Amino acid sequence: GNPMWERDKIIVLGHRGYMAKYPENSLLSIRKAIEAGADGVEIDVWLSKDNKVILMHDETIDRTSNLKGRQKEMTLEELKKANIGMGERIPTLEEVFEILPKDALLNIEIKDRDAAKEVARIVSENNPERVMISSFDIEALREYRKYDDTTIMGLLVDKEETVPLIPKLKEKLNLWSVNVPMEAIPIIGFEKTYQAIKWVRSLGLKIVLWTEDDKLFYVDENLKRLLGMFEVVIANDVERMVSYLSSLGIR
Repeated sequence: GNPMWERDKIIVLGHRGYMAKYPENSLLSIRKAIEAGADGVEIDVWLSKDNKVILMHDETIDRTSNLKGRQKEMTLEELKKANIGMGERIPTLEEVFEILPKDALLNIEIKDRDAAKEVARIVSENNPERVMISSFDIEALREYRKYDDTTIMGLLVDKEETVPLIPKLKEKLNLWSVNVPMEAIPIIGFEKTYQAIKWVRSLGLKIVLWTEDDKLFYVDENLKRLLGMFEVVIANDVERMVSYLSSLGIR
């Protein structure tokens, strides 16, 4: 199928670039993740007022920058005035593709359904084989599929109630993976999480594991107990995850 995402080796992506150590969703963090041995990065994107795809996790720039505002209401020049940490500026998606190796993997998380059309266009110009589009919002994925029906797609899940919809959503959206939080383990329990992942995999879907707390990879050997049931891990601390997987003898 897609040899960039279907591999025998576990794929490690930096979360928001490398958010344990460098400013989230910054060019600096992305370069540092690659240097630290990640296969690629995950980034969060929105559409600015003047139709530019920019990286930002929250719906406002308040938390990560020295300015205030909703990026959807701000032009790119307004946005480029912020400092998002260490002197970094808010990047555009085009700027990300300029700094990434041409074979590096990029998981674009669409936070804004309005951005899908421009994401699709930019992706098409920048080697789509190494891109995964993901979102929590079914309607953002649906919109993306109007423009690009071949790029690898993952459904992010944050609700148990989404899980029974997965067979139909796989067909509707041509999903490749389901992108599951490690936080499912404390909330619903390890065995129920395991059995849910098993069931999703039986549909022909691959699995991306993510988390807002990297400790959950390591406590109780959670990630080790899921070996063979995931293809991608999105880690906040790239170095720690690369070193861990190598210590297990598997990457």
